[PDB]
Amino acid sequence: PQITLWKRPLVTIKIGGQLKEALLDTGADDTVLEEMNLPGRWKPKMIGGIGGFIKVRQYDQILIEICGHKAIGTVLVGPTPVNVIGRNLLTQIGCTLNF
Amino acid sequence: PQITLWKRPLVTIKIGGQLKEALLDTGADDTVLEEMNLPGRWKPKMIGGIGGFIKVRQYDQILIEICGHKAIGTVLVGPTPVNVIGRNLLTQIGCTLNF
Ligand SMILES: CC[C@H](C)CN(C[C@@H](O)[C@H](Cc1ccccc1)NC(=O)O[C@H]1CO[C@H]2OCC[C@H]21)S(=O)(=O)c1ccc([C@@H](O)CO)cc1
Repeated sequence: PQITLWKRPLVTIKIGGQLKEALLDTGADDTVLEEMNLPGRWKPKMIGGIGGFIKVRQYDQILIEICGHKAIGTVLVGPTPVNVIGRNLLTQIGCTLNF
Repeated sequence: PQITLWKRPLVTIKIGGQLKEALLDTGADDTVLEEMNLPGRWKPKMIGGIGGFIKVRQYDQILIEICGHKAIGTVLVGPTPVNVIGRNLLTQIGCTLNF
C-alpha cells in the first residue's frame, strides 16, 4: 500500500499468534513492543530513545507479520510508550519513503 | 525520490538560516530539533518517548526546506539527540510510506 501521513501510520501486526496494533516508525532502528509474553529464549539489553534508556528483553529471529507481510527478526520487549516497528523489519517487508 | 531503509533516512534541511541533518521520521507527530537559538515567541511542551519525557520549546509557523521542498509549521526545540522531521512536515513535502 501507499500510506499517507496525515494520521499515525498504525497497522495490525501478528506476533506470537496474537494480533496487535503497532506504529510504522522510520526513525526507529529497532522494533520495540510493549510488555507481552513471547515463547523462546531472550537476552537482556538496553536501548535509548529521546528521553533516555530502558531495559528490554531481546528476542531474536521472531516471526512477525505486518499488514499481511511476513518478517523474521529481532523484537525488543519493554516499557516503550507505543509498539513501534523499526527499520530492521521495515526493510524486510520492502518499505520505502517516497516524495 | 525513493529512500530505502537500510540506513537511517537522514536528509539535509534548512531552518533558521542553518543547514542540518535530520531523520524523516514517520513515528513522530511533530518535528523535533536539537537545541538551537531561534528568535520569536514559543510555548513550553513535554514530549514522551523511549526513556521518558523531555522538555521542549514549541515554535509555530517556522519555515523549513527539506531536500528542496519548502514547508512551514510547528517545530519543537530541545535536548534531543537527533533532529527528526515529523508527520506535520512530511505531509507537506508529499512523503508517503510504500510497500
Ligand atoms: C513513541 C513513538 C516513538 C518512540 C516516538 N519517537 C520517534 C522515534 O522515531 C524515535 C526517534 C529517535 C529519538 C532518539 C534517538 C534516535 C531516534 N526513535 C526511537 O526511539 O527508536 C529507538 C528504537 O530503535 C532505536 O533506534 C533510535 C532510537 C531507538 S520520539 O523521538 O521519542 C518522539 C516522541 C513524541 C513526539 C511528538 O511529536 C508526538 O509524537 C515526536 C517524536
